[PDB]
Amino acid sequence: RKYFVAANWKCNGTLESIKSLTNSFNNLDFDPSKLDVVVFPVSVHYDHTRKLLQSKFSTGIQNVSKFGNGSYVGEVSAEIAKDLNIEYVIIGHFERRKYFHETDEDVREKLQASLKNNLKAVVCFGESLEQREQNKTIEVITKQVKAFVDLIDNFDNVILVYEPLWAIGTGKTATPEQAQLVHKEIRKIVKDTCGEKQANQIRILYGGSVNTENCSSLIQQEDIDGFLVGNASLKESFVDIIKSAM
Amino acid sequence: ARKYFVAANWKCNGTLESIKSLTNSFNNLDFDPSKLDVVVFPVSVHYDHTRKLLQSKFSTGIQNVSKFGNGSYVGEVSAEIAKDLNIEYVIIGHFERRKYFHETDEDVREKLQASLKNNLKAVVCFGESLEQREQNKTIEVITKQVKAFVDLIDNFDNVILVYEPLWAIGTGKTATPEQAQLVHKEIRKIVKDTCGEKQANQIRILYGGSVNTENCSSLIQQEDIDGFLVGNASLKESFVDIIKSAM
Ligand SMILES: [Ca+2]
Ligand code: NA
Ligand code: NA
Repeated sequence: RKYFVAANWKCNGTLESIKSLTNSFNNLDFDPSKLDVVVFPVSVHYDHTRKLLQSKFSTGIQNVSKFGNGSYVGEVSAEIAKDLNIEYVIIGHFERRKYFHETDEDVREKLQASLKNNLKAVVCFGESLEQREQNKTIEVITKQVKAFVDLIDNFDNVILVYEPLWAIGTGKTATPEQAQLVHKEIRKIVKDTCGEKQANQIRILYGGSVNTENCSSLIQQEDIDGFLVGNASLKESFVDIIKSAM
Repeated sequence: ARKYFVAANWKCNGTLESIKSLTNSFNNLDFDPSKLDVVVFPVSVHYDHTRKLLQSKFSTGIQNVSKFGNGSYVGEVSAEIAKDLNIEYVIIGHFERRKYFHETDEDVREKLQASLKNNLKAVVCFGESLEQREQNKTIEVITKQVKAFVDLIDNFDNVILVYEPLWAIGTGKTATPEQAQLVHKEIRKIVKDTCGEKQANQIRILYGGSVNTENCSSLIQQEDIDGFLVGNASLKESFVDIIKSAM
């Protein structure tokens, strides 16, 4: 299996800052047959960003509709994405769950729509501080993974992300050991549900706070296969995070 | 007189090929954009493709905007980002967002505030249900919806209202132009009562119920109907006939 490092730009960017960033990213010589690197711009920046990135980079969108084509103002169907050859989607990011009411039922339906339309999916989950303090880390992640995991067909084409919500905006910091222990448990869930071969094929990314300070200690953990990176991916120095995985 | 305003709301429809074909048909209509506003609202990921293919006489916008600014809001498009892209218009409050995506009056207010702060023009939708109409509560519903945001309007050319007769959308019922006009007049009165007569007389109020080539003339001729936010009919080449009704 390949390392997978993803830039989640969230709701950030200008036309000119993207020109500069993409140029910086293009200057990194890496081997895309070894390493998957994926950039997730804002929807209205996707075309702009794709045209600026060399083919060694994959691209995707940050969210996708559970509905197909039709009378759904504001939504981008998986069918539309397919017609544009958008390669990846993010599903279940904690911000969609938090601010926009996204449920486990929505995650499932979105994954089903995406795979049906040959989109590859980066699917996010993870537990809160209150949950982790009640020793519910495994309970919660098990429940969240089992909402969708039976849909996975090609285990190269769904990528899991662990988001330690307990260490996001709480004042707590996840250690690499603590991230590793969770990732090993995620892998065990996949092994038990889908198989040994499948569990050894699937990528499980760390999607907590990732930056130039901590990327090395995380990426070298046995069951951490890369990152879904937030604000550090809006920087030229994101190339060093890519390097950590090379 | 108010400048008329004809908008294509493509909702979640389109392919690269369908958009080529449709935009080419639209471009075949000669009109003067200094006298008539004609706006297309493609899916976000189709905006660059559409904007490139449409001549400059057509304005363009997006079908939704975030209430948050730039930052850690996965999946959203901020008004700042739209401004940097020169996106001219946003749709806010479309009943499908209110129905399927839980958008509230507070969200509508906050989106409009963000949009105006970022020099976007806003097409803002509201309207009552079949039960509300049957219970003779149209005016009270619409009053509440408009007053959720109307005081934010900072320029009565740059915010455009849309009356969506939800009682005549997916219910089996068909609104008459007389019924639409009666509501439009009451909407304008709401604006007059809250913002002043001059401002009420400036604002475009569009009809956002079922519009097609056959009913458009009878609607747009009504005194307080200043144009349309068009659904399915805007996915057809014959949308140009709807534009011509406003010419
Ligand atoms: Ca290495
Ligand atoms: Na590793
Ligand atoms: Na009129």
